[PDB]
Amino acid sequence: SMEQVAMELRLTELTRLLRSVLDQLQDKDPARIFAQPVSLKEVPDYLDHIKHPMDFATMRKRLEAQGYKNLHEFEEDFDLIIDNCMKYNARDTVFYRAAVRLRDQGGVVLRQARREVDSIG
Repeated sequence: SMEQVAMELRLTELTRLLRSVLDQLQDKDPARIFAQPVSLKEVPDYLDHIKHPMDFATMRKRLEAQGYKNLHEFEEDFDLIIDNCMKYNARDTVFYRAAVRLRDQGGVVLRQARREVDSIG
């Protein structure tokens, strides 16, 4: 149907806007601490601690399959990256600190993304 196509064009445009959001959030991680999944070879107990691992490559795979239906879903995944790190790593670590800085800086980008998704629909 024509309606299904219109909906697909909306999903495609959301995906376009989320790709730009993702690139902007990832620029706030210049150390690349969050670029890839935590390695289970290098951190064998990780899944005893963290039940839903997340990272920027895994988000990008979902994004390119148009697997984010709305901004809320994409935000949930970004929040996992941050929150997983702040639980596994202690307050005095470069990892924890990197997550705090990502959250703070990412908030700015997310605030305007939300306005743009509501505004453009």
